[PDB]
Amino acid sequence: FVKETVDKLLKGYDIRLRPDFGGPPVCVGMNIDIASIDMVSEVNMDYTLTMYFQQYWRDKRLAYSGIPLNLTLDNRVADQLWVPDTYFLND
Amino acid sequence: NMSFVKETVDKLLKGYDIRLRPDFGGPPVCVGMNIDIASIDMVSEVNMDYTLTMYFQQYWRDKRLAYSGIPLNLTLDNRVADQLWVPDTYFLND
Ligand SMILES: *[C@@H]1O[C@H](CO)[C@@H](O)[C@H](O)[C@H]1NC(C)=O
Ligand SMILES: *[C@@H]1O[C@H](CO)[C@@H](O)[C@H](O)[C@H]1NC(C)=O
Repeated sequence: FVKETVDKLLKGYDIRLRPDFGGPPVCVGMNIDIASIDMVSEVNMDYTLTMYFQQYWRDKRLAYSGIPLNLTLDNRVADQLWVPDTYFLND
Repeated sequence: NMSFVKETVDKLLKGYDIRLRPDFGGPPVCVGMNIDIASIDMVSEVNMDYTLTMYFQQYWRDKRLAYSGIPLNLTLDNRVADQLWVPDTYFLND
């Protein structure tokens, strides 16, 4: 049952378009869990940081009504989804 | 509007040959350069180089990518570049 509901989600899904493409902006929620700062260089004036960087947003194209629980899919789904173009300005 | 737009984009890329520049046989493509320097991170007298970080923006016109219907500028996922023609700009002295 579930393979089909997922397959239909991704049938015709255009990764080129954000959620609400023409519409209002997408509220993206950031959530960071710092693992470590590994190094701080006065010589190069940088530091090296390790984190878990979590993002929450809402793509109505990925709604499923039938199932009553949260679906963890293989990481390789990202390649066939739209994700925000978040980068770190000063890296 | 989302379904309408996927089609207009799909038609743009229907039959689009990335091997051909704009105006393939015709006049040259005016490419506009625009640089926003972020930082120079390092300057080496020993290796006689320097390390530079920039935003490198390019503007050109590909008539194959015109759309009349839609009333805004279309920001698409970065992955579209792989299925577009882009100028072969490099840095001679890097
Ligand atoms: C499913 O996600 C919701 C929304 O974040 C959350 O409240 C809930 O705890 C999740 N389900 C389980 C089994 O934890
Ligand atoms: C689209 O870009 C042009 C610049 O070529 C600008 O004048 C115009 O206002 C932009 N459209 C929107 C919706 O802002």
